[PDB]
Amino acid sequence: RRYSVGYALAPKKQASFIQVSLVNLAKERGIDLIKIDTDKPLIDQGPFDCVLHKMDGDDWKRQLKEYGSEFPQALIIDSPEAIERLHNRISMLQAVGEVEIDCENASFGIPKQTVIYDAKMVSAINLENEGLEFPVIAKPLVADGSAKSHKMLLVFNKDGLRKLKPPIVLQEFVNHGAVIFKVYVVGDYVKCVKRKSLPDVKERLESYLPFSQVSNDDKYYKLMNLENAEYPPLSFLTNIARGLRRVTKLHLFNFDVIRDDRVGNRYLIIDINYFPGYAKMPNYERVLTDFFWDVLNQNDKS
Ligand SMILES: Nc1ncnc2c1ncn2[C@@H]1O[C@H](COP(=O)(O)OP(=O)(O)O)[C@@H](O)[C@H]1O
Ligand SMILES: [Mg+2]
Ligand SMILES: [Mg+2]
Ligand SMILES: [Mg+2]
Repeated sequence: RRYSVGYALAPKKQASFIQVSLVNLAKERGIDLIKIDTDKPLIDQGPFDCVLHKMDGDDWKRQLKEYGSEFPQALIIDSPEAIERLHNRISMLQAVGEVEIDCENASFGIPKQTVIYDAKMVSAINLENEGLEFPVIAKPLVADGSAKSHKMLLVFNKDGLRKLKPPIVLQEFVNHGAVIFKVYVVGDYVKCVKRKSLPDVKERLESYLPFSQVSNDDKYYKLMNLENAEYPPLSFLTNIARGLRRVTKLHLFNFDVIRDDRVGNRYLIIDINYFPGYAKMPNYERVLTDFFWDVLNQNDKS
């Protein structure tokens, strides 16, 4: 009894994750959540049973390695190399190809994509020999959480390629009924929620369309409902989530799923993010508290 969890998170992540309910509920289960001062060497604090973190930069990486060398039995959530795979959008999706699950009901994968590094490479673009076709979507290569990294481009024809801002991933746009399925994972716990997405390109006035996250009224529109969109099968979502947990080596992540409406039963993972916002997930205090108990009780048992 009485495990300690040191946490190193940005101030806005502390405000949303470290709530009173979470602190107090973990404390009665015996989990002591302790704030890491990142302005002081990690190795000079604690020691902690577990280090939970979401910090950028090589020096934090240096400090984790330093810390884990002196306390090789402390659990690190999560491994910095595992987190780091999610920072380049090519390497981000590589784990999907390693997930092996029995599910002949439906297939899964990632959309076709190619990388455009600079201006010269835009000029050399040939979608055809890559098996790409227009409707493509250009995504910044680096997923660093900056505003820039979310600024995206829909390209409808040859012109509009001129609006690419490399380094970019060039990815086929998949008609998916205008709804993403965001799957949240905490260890073996799996929750899914629908969210609005881009409309289908009905195979207009522009050869490109930039869009982001912030993408008023007075212009008439009826907001489409997502009720009638079918969820992917529950068994498939949770088996893929737990396969991904095992391949990425990440305990806390979400991934975005779209259904490829061209086929019926093909699902594509288009995004995987480390340690997303959990504070409005129902019951998140008990789910996160039980997760810490489970992983600390597993690790303490070894
Ligand atoms: N291959 C694709 N086909 C169709 N829509 C896509 C595709 N990739 C991304 N999108 C749309 O763009 C949005 C952002 O893409 P995503 O890869 O999730 O970026 P971010 O990391 O900024 O969330 C998605 O929520 C989805 O609506
Ligand atoms: Mg400090
Ligand atoms: Mg996303
Ligand atoms: Mg993302």
